[PDB]
Amino acid sequence: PLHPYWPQHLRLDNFVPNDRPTWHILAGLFSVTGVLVVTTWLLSGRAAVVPLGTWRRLSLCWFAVCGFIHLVIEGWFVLYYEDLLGDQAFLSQLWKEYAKGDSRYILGDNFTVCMETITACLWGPLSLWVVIAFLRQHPLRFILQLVVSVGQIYGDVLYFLTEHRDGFQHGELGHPLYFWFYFVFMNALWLVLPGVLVLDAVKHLTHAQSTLD
Amino acid sequence: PLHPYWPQHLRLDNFVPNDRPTWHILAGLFSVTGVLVVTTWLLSGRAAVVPLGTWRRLSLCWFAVCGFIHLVIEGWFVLYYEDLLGDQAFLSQLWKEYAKGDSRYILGDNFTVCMETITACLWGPLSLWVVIAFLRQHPLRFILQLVVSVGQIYGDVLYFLTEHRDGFQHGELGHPLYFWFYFVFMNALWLVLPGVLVLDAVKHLTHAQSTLD
Ligand SMILES: CN1C(=O)N(c2ccc(C(F)(F)F)cc2)C(=O)C12CCN(CC1CCOCC1)CC2
Ligand SMILES: CN1C(=O)N(c2ccc(C(F)(F)F)cc2)C(=O)C12CCN(CC1CCOCC1)CC2
Repeated sequence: PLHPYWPQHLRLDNFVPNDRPTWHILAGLFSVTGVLVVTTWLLSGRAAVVPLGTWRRLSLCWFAVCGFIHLVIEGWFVLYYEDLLGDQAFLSQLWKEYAKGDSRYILGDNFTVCMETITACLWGPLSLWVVIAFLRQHPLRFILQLVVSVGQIYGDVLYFLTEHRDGFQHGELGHPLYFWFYFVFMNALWLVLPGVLVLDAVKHLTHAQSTLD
Repeated sequence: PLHPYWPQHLRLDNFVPNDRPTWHILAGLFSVTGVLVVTTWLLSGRAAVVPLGTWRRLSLCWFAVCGFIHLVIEGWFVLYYEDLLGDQAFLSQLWKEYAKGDSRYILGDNFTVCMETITACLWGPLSLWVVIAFLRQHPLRFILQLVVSVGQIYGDVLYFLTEHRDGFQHGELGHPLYFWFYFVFMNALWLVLPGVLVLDAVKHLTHAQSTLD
């Protein structure tokens, strides 16, 4: 009615629609991610102590991206979820757009705020320590890769179950953009890749423990 | 009024007070924990491939205790939280007693049910695998100790934050038994010991990675 979010009966007063077009936000976000991924490729080649494999340099790109997303994008929510509706700022309009796939991000849901606080505070800084560790070949490098990836999967599984328990009321089911892209896909990225990185860290640490015997 | 839980205005109909005295439940639980800890001490001494240190055998006692609690006690909640009020089974009277420090366990809270579901399904069976692994000196033994310990702390931190965000409405503040013992202490056990076990697993795995170089 006055707003696009779900369920439709919510009385979300103080809401003001996005001032910018939606493509400035998604074009702008794509650039900063692009700059980061390419420069991570440059920084991996130059500043590494040993020649990293191609899939290893890509792995540092993933951790560099996650570090920025948790620290800056999700950090903004944890600070300003109280006044996110009706705010004219780049990150505020990103969340107003994203929250159409899950209205819990505008309502300041108790679980969502607490989960995001841990993600922004821990897995942001630790994602940067994984990147630094692999360049210098520090012994903690595979242990940190495990601790961050396990921490992300646990938060992501709780995210999907708690919504399923409510019955997906915070977003129209089966919608192409708001459901299958915003809710299913980009949340499932932190469910599948990280699972591949858990299997990798286990393999190298299992061999590390076997050689010590 | 008709019930002892908080906040006092809740209309918790279909509630029937505990049929047994409270001390049968606490005495009964103490015994099974006692039997488990002592037999873990016996099983550690006999069936270990190498002579374990004293603190290592105690560590297997902790994991054996955790495995039983998650699988059997918290498994019961995940199955029967729908009709926990008014039930007469032994474990139902345990939760009716425990839920006086946090009424979310009788209300079937969305976060609590989903957190407990993961606690019972994964962190119970993994706790048993830590115990088996250390007896046989399998290379995964310290990796599982790290994996098991990390998410228990993650679940515990989320448990305490979400209650703080609500303002501790689900239990009277400052009460000696219901607050400081049920809510603060026994939940803080999974906050502090597991943190000591994380530092232990890191210490042995950091050395494992250093020797492989
Ligand atoms: C609001 N978001 C957001 O805009 N992107 C996003 C989308 C596209 C790009 C790209 F391609 F342009 F670069 C970059 C970032 C996200 O990933 C989230 C939504 C999903 N969450 C994942 C959390 C992880 C912890 O568990 C809970 C779920 C993070 C923030
Ligand atoms: C209902 N409970 C319960 O009765 N005991 C309990 C109390 C005394 C004994 C003892 F001493 F007699 F042996 C044994 C067990 C618990 O520990 C919990 C309450 C605390 N939770 C901890 C979870 C962990 C995951 O994060 C969230 C918190 C587990 C169940």
